[PDB]
Amino acid sequence: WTATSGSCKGRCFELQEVGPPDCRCDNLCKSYSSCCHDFDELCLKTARGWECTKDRCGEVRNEENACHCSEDCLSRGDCCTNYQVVCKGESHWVDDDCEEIKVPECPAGFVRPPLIIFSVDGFRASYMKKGSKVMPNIEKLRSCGTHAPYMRPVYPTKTFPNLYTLATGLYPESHGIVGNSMYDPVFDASFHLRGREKFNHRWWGGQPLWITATKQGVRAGTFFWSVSIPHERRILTILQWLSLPDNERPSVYAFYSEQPDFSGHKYGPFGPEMTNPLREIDKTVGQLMDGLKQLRLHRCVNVIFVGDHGMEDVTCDRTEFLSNYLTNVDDITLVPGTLGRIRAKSINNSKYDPKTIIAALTCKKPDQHFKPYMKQHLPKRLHYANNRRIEDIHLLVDRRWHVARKPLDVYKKCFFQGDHGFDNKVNSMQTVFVGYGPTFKYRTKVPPFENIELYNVMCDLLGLKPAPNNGTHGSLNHLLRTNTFRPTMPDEVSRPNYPGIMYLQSEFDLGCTCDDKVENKLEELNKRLHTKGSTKERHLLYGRPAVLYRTSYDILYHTDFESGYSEIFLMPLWTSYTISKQAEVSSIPEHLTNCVRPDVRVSPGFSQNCLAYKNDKQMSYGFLFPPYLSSSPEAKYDAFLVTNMVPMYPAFKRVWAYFQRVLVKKYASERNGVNVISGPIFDYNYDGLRDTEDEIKQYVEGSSIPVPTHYYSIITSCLDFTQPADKCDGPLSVSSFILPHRPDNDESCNSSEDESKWVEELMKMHTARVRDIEHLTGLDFYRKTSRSYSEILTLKTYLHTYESE
Ligand SMILES: *[C@@H]1O[C@H](CO)[C@@H](O[C@@H]2O[C@H](CO)[C@@H](O[C@@H]3O[C@H](CO[C@H]4O[C@H](CO)[C@@H](O)[C@H](O[C@H]5O[C@H](CO)[C@@H](O)[C@H](O)[C@@H]5O[C@H]5O[C@H](CO)[C@@H](O)[C@H](O)[C@@H]5O)[C@@H]4O)[C@@H](O)[C@H](O[C@H]4O[C@H](CO)[C@@H](O)[C@H](O)[C@@H]4O[C@H]4O[C@H](CO)[C@@H](O)[C@H](O)[C@@H]4O)[C@@H]3O)[C@H](O)[C@H]2NC(C)=O)[C@H](O)[C@H]1NC(C)=O
Ligand SMILES: Cc1nnn(Cc2cc(C(F)(F)F)ccc2CCC(=O)N(C)CCOc2ccc(S(N)(=O)=O)cc2)n1
Ligand SMILES: [Ca+2]
Ligand SMILES: [Ca+2]
Ligand SMILES: [K+]
Ligand code: NA
Ligand SMILES: [Zn+2]
Repeated sequence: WTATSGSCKGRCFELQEVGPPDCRCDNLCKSYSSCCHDFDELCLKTARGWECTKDRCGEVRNEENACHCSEDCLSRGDCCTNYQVVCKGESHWVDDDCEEIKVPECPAGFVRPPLIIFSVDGFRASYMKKGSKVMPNIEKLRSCGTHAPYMRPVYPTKTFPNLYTLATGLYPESHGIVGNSMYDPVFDASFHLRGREKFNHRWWGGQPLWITATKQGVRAGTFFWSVSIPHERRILTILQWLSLPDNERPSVYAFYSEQPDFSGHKYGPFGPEMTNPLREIDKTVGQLMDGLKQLRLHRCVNVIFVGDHGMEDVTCDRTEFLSNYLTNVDDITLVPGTLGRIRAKSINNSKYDPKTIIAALTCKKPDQHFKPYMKQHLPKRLHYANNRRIEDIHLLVDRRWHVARKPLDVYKKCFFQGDHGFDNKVNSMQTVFVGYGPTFKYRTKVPPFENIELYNVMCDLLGLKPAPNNGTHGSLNHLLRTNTFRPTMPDEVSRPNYPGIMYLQSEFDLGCTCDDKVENKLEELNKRLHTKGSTKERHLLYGRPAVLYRTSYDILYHTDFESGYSEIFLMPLWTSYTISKQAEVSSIPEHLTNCVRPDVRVSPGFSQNCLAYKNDKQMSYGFLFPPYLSSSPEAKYDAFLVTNMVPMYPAFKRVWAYFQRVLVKKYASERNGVNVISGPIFDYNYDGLRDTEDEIKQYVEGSSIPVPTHYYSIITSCLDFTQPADKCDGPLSVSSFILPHRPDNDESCNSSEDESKWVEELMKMHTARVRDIEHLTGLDFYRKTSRSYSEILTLKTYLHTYESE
């Protein structure tokens, strides 16, 4: 109930929300159906429109007008935005040459440069170039400020998850807004774009920027705008708030536009109808900037122009229907569209079985345009599993397609030509970032980056301490002139043991065999030196990774590779090796096919055994340092040490062997050598974080050998590929992966073919950031380079996406 009898006189767009039943005058009152009776009259004036004209200049103030052109308007803070242009001979901001903003030029009483976030829904990255001719204000922001060629959204590439990620620095699985539509089984409550349940605070986790600000003494504008408030009024409101007394005036503001998304759904991303929405947005930017210039704030305020996600061509005819795959389609609930999420229609149906649903949706039609996953099997880069609002069964939909339950769902709702939501590496989903102001750099292009990083930067811009988030603070320091955040590397928690030869061969009863009994002071000293670390400089190029948790592990050195061997998990945490451009691939010799050798530096008690693999009919093994890339026949024996062995399902060995035998040499050839760090990952609870020993759900049968959920590799070389990876003077180049350790290749519909036709495609799907691997392992890489730490942080957040431009 609302007592709409109260009044908005002197309260229009008040910043403090009043409580029911008292009536509201804030920028969301329309959305709650709670505005006072005179809100439209007082707060949504439209008379005479939004622009001064020559005949209005110096007029007698009429308080009815939407904006003013009277002499007093500048002191009142309520001129139309083009007042000084029309009435005082000034230029539009867009017509002024850009001039570097080396220091804030702020009026007296300003404690810090304000931040204005100008957010645009559905603004596809390529609009910045494709639309540049009709967007002059935006193009001036872009060219004169700091810009990225694109900014990567979060998955799913929907509006609410992305805007809340921008605001919090959190993945959707952590902030809780995992879709525009959601069911929470604990609450037994549904969230929708339309309706009142979304207003309940229990949905919204983490701490958004406006709360972070307020908690730390920095006043914020209200970020949200009811749809019926025209854009011109949103801009005038912001400019009026900026004219508040010092003690009342906010330091951070947002503008939101529902365009170009609204038209893009109707017309497709490049429909000829899209030019006009782009022009209108540019006009709005121009109003803001002219308005700021009038207030002498255009060289004081930091402006961020940012989007939530892009827009793809999608039409009704490109719809897959689950009714063409499932016998039982009435027994499921589907969240449909550009992603699918499936759960049981009834929790009382004991015949519901996810395994049967997954199998019925797997590789059934030759051109099938979606792929089913249990959520824990989704690419780790999506960070889309650790929330009870995310259904166990997920459908990843191909770009340009939809999934629906039945045909009647699609003609009882054609119309639309655009949509979004797909995998966040898809080029059409990419969006925009421009920063302009005293704190941003001048005429600077920065590489693409993820929207999860911006919360930290916005905090930097306002002098706030960020709440805990998924950004990597410092990785965006290169966007900033000042206010950089200078982190220190984390302290190493566990120091390594460096074992020597401590065990005789006969102390081992592992059930392993090897034909290695064939035998010199020249060369014996030389191999002892290899075991003491004499080649380590060649193979450990960026220092040893640091272990950031308490554990017991050994550094093991070899001619061709170095490893950090966990006594607790009975395998390496990491294995590091360098392959030059000139390296040769060789075979596993016949006489070594089933060779596994005890490691006399490591106790039988802290070793794997071959008998467990013999007895586990489902599980085989592979090697972290590949025997195919040994430097010599004698060095190859090291690759068959029990301390280099890891548990691998036969189906996965197909993938791993092809990576090791073919792809590593290919990358070394293409990149002028590579350094490879490979290892296991354990994430049985799919939280993106390293499992403890007591979280492990599967072991090699009858043993204490844990089974990894994933295998990673980090592949590093010189950005300047004219220098070899082992003699690189400058910036680095990286690509990495986190491959799911699955007992089948059902993910890959073409896996019956030669690995040349499917393995690399699998690997591209499971591309990762070094930072993702850090979270999953508790390791900290690149500790010893010649590079700036912030540069290394940028490198750790890089994602190799495999998309063209
Ligand atoms: C991305 O960045 C984020 C932010 O840094 C990372 O998320 C953090 O990860 C930590 C570990 O997973 C986690 O720490 C836990 O906090 C628990 C207290 O949590 C509440 O308070 C905080 C602070 O205000 C708040 O932020 C939390 O918010 C979550 O929950 C609400 C719902 O109430 C949601 O609205 C909100 O969206 C958010 O949900 C998300 O996180 C939760 C987990 O907290 C998930 O379950 C959701 O799916 C969703 O992803 C909370 O309101 C604290 O109780 C935990 O302590 C247990 O574990 C420690 C281990 O040190 C153990 O010693 C303790 O004994 C304790 O165990 C006991 O409880 C167990 C479970 O009931 C039980 O099994 C035991 O037997 C014990 O009784 C823990 O410290 C931190 O909360 C989140 N924060 C956020 C914002 O998500 C994220 O990891 C990063 N991602 C990556 C990939 O790097
Ligand atoms: C989602 C989301 N997450 N964070 N924001 C705010 C925001 C952030 C940012 C960021 F700076 F981060 F880029 C920019 C702009 C906004 C405002 C968006 C807005 O104005 N829209 C989308 C129309 C009304 O939307 C409502 C949504 C919920 C309620 S609620 N909570 O009352 O149910 C009301 C209105 N929106
Ligand atoms: Ca959107
Ligand atoms: Ca985990
Ligand atoms: K076996
Ligand atoms: Na297959
Ligand atoms: Zn949309």
